[PDB]
Amino acid sequence: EGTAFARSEGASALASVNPLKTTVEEALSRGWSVKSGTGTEDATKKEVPLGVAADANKLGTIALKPDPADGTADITLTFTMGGAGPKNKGKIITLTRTAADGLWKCKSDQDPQFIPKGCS
Repeated sequence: EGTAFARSEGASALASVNPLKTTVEEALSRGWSVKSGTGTEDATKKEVPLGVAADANKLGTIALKPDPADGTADITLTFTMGGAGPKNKGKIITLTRTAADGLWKCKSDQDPQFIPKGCS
């Protein structure tokens, strides 16, 4: 049947993007923007790279939008599960930081029985 396994893939995806929230929050608290890349923060543009490669987790890809993001618009960290097994192939976990409140919400478009703890 494989329900726990499909939830575990969602949890893996979530576990790749969740640590990026702190790096987003810290950058924005300083008035720096956040961008994709795996170098270090660049004071010329005041851009902090997220520090992970798009392909860091072989279940799929990680993407930041907008890129660069300055906190004056909604920010998404997505995990697109292009490398997952049959239940989850093509499914997407999105963390959205809404600019109006500065708070994060998780959503998943997985078939609902496979949505992991800590997303909805």
